[PDB]
Amino acid sequence: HKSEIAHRFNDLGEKHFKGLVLVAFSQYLQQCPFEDHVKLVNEVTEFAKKCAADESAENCDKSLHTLFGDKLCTVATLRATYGELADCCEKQEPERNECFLTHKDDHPNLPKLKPEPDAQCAAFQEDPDKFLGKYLYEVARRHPYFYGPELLFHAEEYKADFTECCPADDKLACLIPKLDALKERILLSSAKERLKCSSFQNFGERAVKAWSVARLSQKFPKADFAEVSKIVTDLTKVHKECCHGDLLECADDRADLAKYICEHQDSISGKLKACCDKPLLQKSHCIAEVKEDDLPSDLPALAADFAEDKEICKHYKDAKDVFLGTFLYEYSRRHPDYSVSLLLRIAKTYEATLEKCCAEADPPACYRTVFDQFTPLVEEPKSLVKKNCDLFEEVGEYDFQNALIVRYTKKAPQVSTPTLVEIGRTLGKVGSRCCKLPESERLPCSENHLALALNRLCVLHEKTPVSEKITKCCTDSLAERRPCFSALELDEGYVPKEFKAETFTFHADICTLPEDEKQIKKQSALAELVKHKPKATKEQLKTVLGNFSAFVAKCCGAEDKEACFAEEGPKLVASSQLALA
Ligand SMILES: C[C@@H]1C[C@H]2[C@@H]3CCC4=CC(=O)C=C[C@]4(C)[C@@]3(F)[C@@H](O)C[C@]2(C)[C@@]1(O)C(=O)CO
Ligand SMILES: CCCCCCCCCCCCCC(=O)O
Repeated sequence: HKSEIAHRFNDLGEKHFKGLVLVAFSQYLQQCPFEDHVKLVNEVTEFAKKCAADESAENCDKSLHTLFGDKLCTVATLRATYGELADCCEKQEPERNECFLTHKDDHPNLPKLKPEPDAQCAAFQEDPDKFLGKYLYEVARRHPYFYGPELLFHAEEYKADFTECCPADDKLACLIPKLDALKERILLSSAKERLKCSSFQNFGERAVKAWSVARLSQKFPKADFAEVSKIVTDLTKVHKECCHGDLLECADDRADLAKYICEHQDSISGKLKACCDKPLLQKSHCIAEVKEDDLPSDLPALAADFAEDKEICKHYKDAKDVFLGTFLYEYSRRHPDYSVSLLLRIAKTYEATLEKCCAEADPPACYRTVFDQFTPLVEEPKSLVKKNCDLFEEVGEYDFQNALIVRYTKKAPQVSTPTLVEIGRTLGKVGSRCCKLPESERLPCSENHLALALNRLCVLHEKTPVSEKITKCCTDSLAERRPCFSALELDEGYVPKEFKAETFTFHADICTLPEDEKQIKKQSALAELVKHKPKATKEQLKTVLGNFSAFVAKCCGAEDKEACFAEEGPKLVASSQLALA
């Protein structure tokens, strides 16, 4: 109470306290060296130990924001590396942290970590605390809004992988599959949390509560409304704190919520038992990623209370938010086969009916057939997910990505090529993950992951706005975000980008790139072909990229690579224009 840092240190323990502060500094200061950050963590850990022993000691009565924010401004390489970030230090709290958070880089362009099993299993023994410590540093700086306590968990997933594989003869065959899967889990985790932080920023905590009521109601249909409301309230406060960089307060409140859920597990979900017999980080993660519980047999029809009841306006008038919260809980728990956006869309439609009906002469007659408005809202995304999986299953991942790059480049040609390539590549991998699932699990998978990919586009677009359409879709409404983007079409009055030959000129440098980086260069060229020829068919673009593809493979196989590229390049560049007419 007297000393907050004393409280956090005592509650969290040294390793996790240090760990979260290393992650904290790594997110705020993303280009600072590892060894520099290690000292800053030690200097804070040092001071926290003094306060826990004697809370009356100087500076111990200050808030963690102040104490952390003060330590950030004493960084010697602050003005040199980060520039404008040093201007924030002149401002006072709470405006100083708000200033720091804006200067977090969502796209830091950092070296793509190669999994080198010979180098790392050896480095795991050379300096182990440096190893697991550096892993936290590297993930944190590439993902400045990554869920702090969730990153500590991934570091222990990292630890366990090396201790299991390094002993074995073939270190590569064991480690690579395990590490490859972890990179996929980290990108998804980063994406999930960024949408929580984005929702706070753009739509406030009411939007974050609504989303969570829907998701946890699906996860815990056995749980009553007062439990879901309690868990949502506590969990919203947790994500608010983490998203504002208060990782220590975030981590402590998260541990309290883990304890609560597990002390009341029988009346929340039968699927939590395994989770609650685990250490804090394993327990917390297991709760967050818990599979949905079996549906209760004893639930009545919704219409009885939400269409038929004659005192619905009375319920609505006195307690607007609570009664809508009640509707979302009841609709969500029955429909785990629905996306969270679809549930929030339905709930927004219900509110809209009551605002208009309780004003009219005969309200009961008005909101009698409110459930008829939902059937078309359900069918639209069902139709979209079918067409995309039908396309994916036919043409496979790479060609599905290319089809989506063309789709989104036409929707927004003003958006930077790297941004368009990223969402096309992301949404293609969603095809791989989601389409191989049963129909009931497929819609939520696709549309939930789509929301994460659209948020990424909105985050990158917010930093550097180019389109008013994209701004409107990104800022209007979170529930209506997917519909808004789905509706986007090629601007009739779009001025084609003028032809630059250098943009479509390849060299021998491409041959030495890893396959992923090789595809990005070709997929970057595809986006540019669309920007130059926006009225070209997807089938014309598929063919021209196939020629570029064949041209690269040929010259990268040639005895004289640079000689091949010099001769063949301009010929293909010239014919490609005529082909896209
Ligand atoms: C869970 C409840 C119910 C929520 C509402 C459910 C219906 C709805 C759907 C939307 O697409 C946008 C806003 C609303 C209309 C809503 F999401 C927000 O207003 C926030 C809300 C009241 C809530 O989140 C609270 O804040 C409760 O106090
Ligand atoms: C509106 C987005 C719907 C689908 C998102 C599913 C993936 C999980 C991300 C969690 C982010 C929650 C968003 C929020 O805080 O409102």
